[PDB]
Amino acid sequence: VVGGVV
Ligand SMILES: O=C(O)C(F)(F)C(F)(F)F
Ligand SMILES: O=C(O)C(F)(F)C(F)(F)F
Repeated sequence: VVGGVV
């Protein structure tokens, strides 16, 4: 699982 936020 992976996530990213800008
Ligand atoms: O996404 C993975 O690698 C996984 F192991 F299935 C999790 F359980 F972390 F979701
Ligand atoms: O990106 C990588 O090299 C990895 F090892 F999968 C981490 F777990 F750090 F995400």
